[PDB]
Amino acid sequence: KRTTMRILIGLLVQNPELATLVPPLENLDENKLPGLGLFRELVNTCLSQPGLTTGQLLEHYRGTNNAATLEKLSMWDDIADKNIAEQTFTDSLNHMFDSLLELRQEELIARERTHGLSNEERLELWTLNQELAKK
Repeated sequence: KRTTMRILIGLLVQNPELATLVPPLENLDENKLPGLGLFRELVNTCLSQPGLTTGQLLEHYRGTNNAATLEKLSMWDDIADKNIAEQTFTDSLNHMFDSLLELRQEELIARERTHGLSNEERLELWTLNQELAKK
């Protein structure tokens, strides 16, 4: 499989302190990722509950319509770590960002061959291509 909103969420579930390691989502938003809202809510809620834990998370969502999804991520043996969790969080986050920058790149070039994006937007692409040339 791919990253998907599963690694970012399931890692945050198993490690709610990763909520302090996540950015303010400026280049992401809930618009560019149709489902990041679940991750963003979870982080936002973790930041709203200082001292929340892996197990206490389910108790904070006890009996919620979303608890079933959170149960799936909690019982998620597909990771089950805490050291690899942080590394995979950064790598996953990088993958999400990479993909959004890839999408943005294609959006920009799709607006060059017709609309004509600005000289700056056409240059932004060069810089972005250099960032993508070396992960």
